[PDB]
Amino acid sequence: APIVHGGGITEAAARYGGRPEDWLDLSTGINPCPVALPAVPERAWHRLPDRQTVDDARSAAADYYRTNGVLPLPVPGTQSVIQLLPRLAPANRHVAIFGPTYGEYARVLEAAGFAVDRVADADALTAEHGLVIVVNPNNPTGRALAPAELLAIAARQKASGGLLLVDEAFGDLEPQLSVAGHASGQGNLIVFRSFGKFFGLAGLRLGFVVATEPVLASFADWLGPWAVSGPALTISKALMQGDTKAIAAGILERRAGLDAALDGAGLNRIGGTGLFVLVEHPRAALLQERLCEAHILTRKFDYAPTWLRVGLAPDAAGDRRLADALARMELLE
Amino acid sequence: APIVHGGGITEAAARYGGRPEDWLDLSTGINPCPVALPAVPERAWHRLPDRQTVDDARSAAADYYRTNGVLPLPVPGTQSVIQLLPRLAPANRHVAIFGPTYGEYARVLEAAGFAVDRVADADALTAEHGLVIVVNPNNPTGRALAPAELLAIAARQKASGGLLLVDEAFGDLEPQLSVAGHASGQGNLIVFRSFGKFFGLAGLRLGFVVATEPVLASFADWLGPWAVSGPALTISKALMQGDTKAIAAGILERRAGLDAALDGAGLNRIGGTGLFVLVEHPRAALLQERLCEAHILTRKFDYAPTWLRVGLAPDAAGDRRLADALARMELLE
Ligand SMILES: Cc1ncc(COP(=O)(O)O)c(CNC[C@@H](C)OP(=O)(O)O)c1O
Ligand SMILES: Cc1ncc(COP(=O)(O)O)c(CNC[C@@H](C)OP(=O)(O)O)c1O
Ligand SMILES: [Cl-]
Ligand SMILES: [Cl-]
Ligand SMILES: [Cl-]
Ligand SMILES: [Cl-]
Ligand SMILES: [Cl-]
Ligand SMILES: [Cl-]
Ligand code: NA
Repeated sequence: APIVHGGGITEAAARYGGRPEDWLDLSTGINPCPVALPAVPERAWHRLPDRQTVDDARSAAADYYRTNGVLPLPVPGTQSVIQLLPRLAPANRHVAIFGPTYGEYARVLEAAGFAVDRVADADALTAEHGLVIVVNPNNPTGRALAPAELLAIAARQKASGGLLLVDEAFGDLEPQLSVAGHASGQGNLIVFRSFGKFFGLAGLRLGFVVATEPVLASFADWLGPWAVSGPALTISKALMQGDTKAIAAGILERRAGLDAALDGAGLNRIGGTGLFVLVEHPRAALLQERLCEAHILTRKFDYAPTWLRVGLAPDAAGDRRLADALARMELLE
Repeated sequence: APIVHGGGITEAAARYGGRPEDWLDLSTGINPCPVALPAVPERAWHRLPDRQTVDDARSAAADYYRTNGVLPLPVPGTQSVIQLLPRLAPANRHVAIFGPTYGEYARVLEAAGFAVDRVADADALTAEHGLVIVVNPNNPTGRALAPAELLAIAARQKASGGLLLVDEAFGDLEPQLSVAGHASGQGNLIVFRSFGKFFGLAGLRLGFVVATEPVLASFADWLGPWAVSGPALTISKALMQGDTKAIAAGILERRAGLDAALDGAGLNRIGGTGLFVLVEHPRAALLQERLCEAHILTRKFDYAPTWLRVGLAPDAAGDRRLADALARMELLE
């Protein structure tokens, strides 16, 4: 069975009742206040995506991610290039994953016959690891390695022909943590960027890969022609060239609202990012179920029974709705 | 180097001059008159695509393709599941492709180490062929096998555990040719459907797979979560439930316009579908180049130097623009 990711409002409503639009979905890390849609000309809807449409999105992404001249490859969601890591990871070597983290990396790689080593820090890394994977900042804990630590990991693995993959899906709010500007100088470094979370348009399937040209050419060939939609490439070019400072500011305001609601309910926050909070509670799974009975979806983890990941609400009313559900919740037994 | 597919207006304009919007693109088989966009609610843009959004598109596609109860799997363009045929095609067996045809099948499968046999009819098919691929009606010749011939091919290959793939990307105009209703009864039959060509929204990346549940479950796992965008699934549900009779009627009117322009220019039409024409001319490659100098893009083929595939123009003015370019063209030497 596939991983039960956040966002499962359809399945939650079927089990707990209510209309999907009446649920408060706090089970993802998506910006709850989507940016206004830019114009998408009819040409972008009608035609197979043109090289010019691709190139403009790549140029905007290079400026936006500060890639020091590397033109990022647009991909139809970073999930699509996660599915392709078996073709890149050095054959007959282990993969080390800084965890616990987003589950698709281990799922995809183990399904392809790779041996996956769960690690918590760099001192566990060896020459047996053909690929090292860091989600930075981490999903779901928010742990952030400094760029210098990431580059030291890369340099150490490079000696044995190992690669370092840094998934910066949740890194837009802290661009000073990014190593997306180091692809050419490091040589063995790959960076995934995700478009949906920060901009709040996760209905679009769009990410970007920053890497050396031989690696980008490989991903491009594996994905095949017309991999990313015309509308997605049009929208990302416009939004990345707009005022992203105001996007970050709005997110931090909603994060302050979530902090106040969770702290005021007596919950213990142990980590997170601008876009979600990790709560630790001895009955986290029962909290998740009781919140579902209030038609509020949050994210629980089968590997961490005391963990609850709570995303941002869209406004102060939603903050208050969360707080009231916690305050009026029935016995946790 | 990747195949030079039709649609390369960016590259054509850079070589031959002109602004891309001033070119007449007759190098694809896309409906030149895109349907009006249905409403796409903000929810569909904002959220990761929900199971309910997927299921509604699958139900609409089952009705639209007349799949006899099979719910088609939405995929982000049929190119995405072509890239995945190596995982489905029986290992250590040959693949037979009815050709000459769309080039990505042989490109993908040979890159994966499969032996590909080009065939022209069923009498060349043997038990050595683990997979047989028919594009029906064919791109670029328009050749159409009858459903009974396709099912006879399927039944014959089934005896040796062989599969039959029918790509009906260009089949919407002739639904009576489709075998999309035979997945359950045939058992070894897979059908690809493409959304962009008939509806004229090729900026969206959307197709559908009709097959038995074990095969659909395999494709779904290989593609991973959230493979198809929210907007694409919203738009296809609405358009498939609308008046598609009027879409077909408009296409045939533009096809009549193209026929008149090509016949009146003295060109020999040797095949096609409602959405494109195959012309045979002893200097086809030079015709393509001269049309480019008039900023009209058509499709030539490196394997067939006397073939020229011409797509529909958007209106009668474009028909006349094509005719005038042929009439005023300089020496073909
Ligand atoms: C770290 C990370 N990397 C990549 C992706 C893929 O995003 P995209 O394909 O849109 O670029 C996700 C999505 N994570 C989505 C989230 C709902 O899943 P969980 O509840 O399992 O954490 C992610 O969390
Ligand atoms: C027969 C066939 N099957 C599948 C596809 C893929 O379409 P989609 O991914 O949108 O479902 C195409 C696209 N063919 C597009 C065309 C421009 O390519 P050529 O000039 O090489 O024929 C096709 O012609
Ligand atoms: Cl109810
Ligand atoms: Cl998320
Ligand atoms: Cl830069
Ligand atoms: Cl010019
Ligand atoms: Cl086409
Ligand atoms: Cl039916
Ligand atoms: Na889209």
